[PDB]
Formats: sequence, structure tokens, C-alpha cells
Amino acid sequence: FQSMSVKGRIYSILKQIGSGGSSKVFQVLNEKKQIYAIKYVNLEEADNQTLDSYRNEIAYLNKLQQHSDKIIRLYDYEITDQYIYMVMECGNIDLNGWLKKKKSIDPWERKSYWKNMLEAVHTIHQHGIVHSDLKPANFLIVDGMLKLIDFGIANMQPDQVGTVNYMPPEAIKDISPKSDVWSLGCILYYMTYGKTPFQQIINQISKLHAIIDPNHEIEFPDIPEKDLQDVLKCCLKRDPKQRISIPELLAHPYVQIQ
Ligand SMILES: Cn1cc(-c2ccc(Nc3ccc(C#N)c(NC4CCCCC4)n3)cc2OCC#N)cn1
Repeated sequence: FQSMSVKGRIYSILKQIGSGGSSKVFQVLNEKKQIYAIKYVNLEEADNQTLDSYRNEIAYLNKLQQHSDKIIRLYDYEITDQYIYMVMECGNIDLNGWLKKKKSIDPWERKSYWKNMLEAVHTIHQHGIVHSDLKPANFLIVDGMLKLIDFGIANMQPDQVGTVNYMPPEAIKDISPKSDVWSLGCILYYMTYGKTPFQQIINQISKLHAIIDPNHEIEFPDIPEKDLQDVLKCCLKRDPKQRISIPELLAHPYVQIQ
């Protein structure tokens, strides 16, 4: 319940949304009694490369404000040699929290979320950015609308730390815009089938080996949504060159037909 100031404006802390090493996201309230999210970054122990990775993500979030409504709103920020405070839109819940909370998701809710994820990821691709690490936790639900929280440029946990379930097969070998297609593909597979394509594999060394194994058939069960099975099968292709692009996903019958 301790107060804080961002560019001369007062924000009293209400709760703590998440934590990241050297970082903390809090639910706050300003003097006009509106509700915001404030990301606090502790810069004290951080190198010049880390610092520049943080300054790079801020600038992109600041720029990509204008280009898409599928990117988290950044209202203001205070930057010192000591800390970063970023005043963002609060939203309802992250996509991981929502998917973990409810058992089954509505087929319509799924298309809307998909359209939103493609639009978000497309905007960063349009600027030279590949997130390279997409998980439902990177997306925020803001009044039925999914928004991309970050660009995986800056070096979190709600209080998926280093997940492999949404990892592309080229990342296990090692990154191109096609990597984000694999990751988005896994999120959809989770929204369609209730688990990631390789979720069932208890071991991480056995899971890592499965993603890169082409003779390890990924199942694609029969569902009423025929177009959806095709989106899934098109995204989860091991060769990046044989995997569908975002411009092509945005003109797929799934996202476009009533
Ligand atoms: C029941 N429940 C609600 C949440 C939640 C989760 C996230 C947010 N909003 C934001 C707004 C900005 C950021 C940033 N940066 C962020 N990050 C979190 C960090 C922890 C992992 C999920 C994303 N979350 C708001 C959230 O609730 C509304 C508020 N305050 C999680 N569980």
C-alpha cells in the first residue's frame, strides 16, 4: 500500500501482479482514481548490454503504440541510472492465467484471440522484431481483446519461466519471423486440444528430442472446426520454410470466414 511517483504524478500501490528478477509489476491507482499497471525495474546490478536491451524494448513499445491497438498501452515512464517505472494499462488477466482458470474455451473466443495474436505479432515483424519466445503469459486480456505485453528484447512469473513447450524446432538446433508462427501455433493447439503438442512428454530431454524429431508424428485430432485443424497443421510444420507465414495466416479461411 506504499505510494510512488512517475513524472510528478502520484500512484498508490494496490497489489503485486508479478515479479521478474530485478523487476516487479504492481496494480496501482492514481490521483484521478484510475487503475493502471506499473512495471518497476531495478537497474542497480545491471550491465550496459542489459541496460541497452531495456532501453530498446521501451523505445519499441513507445513507437508501436501508434501502429497497433494489439500492443499494451504505455501511458508514461520515469528512467534514471537507478530504476525504470512504466505506466501501462492494467487489463483483466494474462492469457496464461485465463487458460489455467477455465477448463474449456469457447470456439468464437478462440478466433477472436487468434486474430488478435496474429495482428500483435505481425506488427512487431513489420518493424524487424521477432519475439522468439511466445507463451500465453506474453498476452494480456483487455476487455475481450488480446494485447502483446512484450517483444522478448529485454533479458515473466505471476507473483512461464524458461518454457520449452512453445519452442520452435530451429531454436533447439540453435530465429526468423517463422519462429513466432511455431509458438503461436502451440498456443492455439493448447486453446484447441487443452495441452501443448508436446505437453504429455514428462522429461525435458525427451521433449526436446521430440520437437526436433520429424518421425515423431504430432497428433491433430478431428474437431468440428476443419479450418482450425489446417491452421494447426500449417503452423506446426518443423521446416520453417514449409511453415505458414503471418500474412498468409491472416487470409486463412479460419480468421476470415463467418
Ligand atoms: C486473476 N489474475 C489477474 C491477473 C493479471 C495479470 C496481468 C495484468 N496486467 C499486466 C499489465 C502489464 C504487465 C506487464 N509488463 C503484466 N505482466 C504480467 C507479469 C506476470 C505474468 C503475466 C503478465 N500484467 C493484470 C491482471 O489482473 C488485473 C489487475 N491488476 C493475473 N491473475
